Amino acid sequence: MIKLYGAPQSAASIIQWYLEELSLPYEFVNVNLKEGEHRQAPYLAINPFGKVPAIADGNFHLWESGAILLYLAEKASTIPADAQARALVNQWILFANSTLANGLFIEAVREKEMPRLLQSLEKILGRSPFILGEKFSVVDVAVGSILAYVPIMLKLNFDDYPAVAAYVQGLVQRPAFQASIGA
Amino acid sequence: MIKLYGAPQSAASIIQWYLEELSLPYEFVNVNLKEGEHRQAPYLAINPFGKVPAIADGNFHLWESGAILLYLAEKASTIPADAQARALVNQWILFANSTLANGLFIEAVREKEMPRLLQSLEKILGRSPFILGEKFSVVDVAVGSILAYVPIMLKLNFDDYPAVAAYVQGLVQRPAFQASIGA
Ligand SMILES: N[C@@H](CCC(=O)N[C@@H](CS)C(=O)NCC(=O)O)C(=O)O
Ligand SMILES: N[C@@H](CCC(=O)N[C@@H](CS)C(=O)NCC(=O)O)C(=O)O
Repeated sequence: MIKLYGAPQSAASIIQWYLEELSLPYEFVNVNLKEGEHRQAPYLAINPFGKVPAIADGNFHLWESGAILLYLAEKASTIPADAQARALVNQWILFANSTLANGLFIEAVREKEMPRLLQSLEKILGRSPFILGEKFSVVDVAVGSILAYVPIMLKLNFDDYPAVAAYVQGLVQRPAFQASIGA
Repeated sequence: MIKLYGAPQSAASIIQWYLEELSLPYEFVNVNLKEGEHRQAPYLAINPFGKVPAIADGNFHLWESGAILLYLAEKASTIPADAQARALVNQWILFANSTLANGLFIEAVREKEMPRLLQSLEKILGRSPFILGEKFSVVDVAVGSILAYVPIMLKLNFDDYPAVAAYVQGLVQRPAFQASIGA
């Protein structure tokens, strides 16, 4: 089965949420970051950059939480997808991991970036229940996790963005979220 | 042909570098950031977050430099046709856009992050000419671009990482790099 390498307060929890949404079994392998287990040869053979999360699926190893989400989304796909459909999912995973995370969590750019990012998402989320439309997808796990860590880590809220706040509340109340990030 | 929306000193030159490597024509469209053209309705209809680069491939619109690089690579038939082969390229594009760019360019984490990132890249680049092995790929455009911007922006060099220095020097001399980022 999928082996997921993680640690507390890492993006491994985001992979755990998507694994809960897909109802896929997996092995959780804790990597002791406090004792530098991630900086030693066995873990460096899984991720040469010494970061969690990572997965092993047989002899296949994969790191970067975003690429793990896209990989799990592809393996669980029923209807074959083309380059454009994968590109729109990849666009949002890249966005969650760079533009969105940086704009919310980098103190020097937050005052400028964060209101703009939330204002743009407010328009999207005010027209559809989820990022890609009516149906929840891996994009909501990627963008939603970054947004949910805003109250958790920044002590900030989404009161000025009612549609963003309702979307984040809805994500937080999903049993798959409560069994993973919410635990 | 692809319409590429860019600006000087943006990641549009990275997309242009890859289009030149693929020998693909493109229509470059400048978005005047200094005059706020990226925050106007026509550009917001291409990228609702008002960032460059973005592409239009007929009626298909796509933003995030990383997703554009992955889409162009898929379209050009340079990645094998399976979820594992795509996940490995995705891993490197996400790494370039998040882990690598943050560790090199964010001052509060550079002291701890940069030597570890460069030491791991040095080991990889000491064993093969390019990140995936013998052949140049979109991974070299994504990772190599970030590395080439280290002297260009931070005034740092790779004197202590010989394989990284030689790799960057080789990338900067490629005709497609000179026709785009080097121009
Ligand atoms: N872009 C990466 C970031 C990974 C990352 O920053 N992981 C941290 C935990 S939050 C880590 O393993 N840090 C250990 C270290 O840098 O020594 C991802 O999304 O997977
Ligand atoms: N993660 C994005 C970053 C894009 C980005 O930050 N673009 C800048 C130019 S370097 C921009 O358009 N900034 C305009 C603004 O922030 O208003 C990507 O790689 O596409």
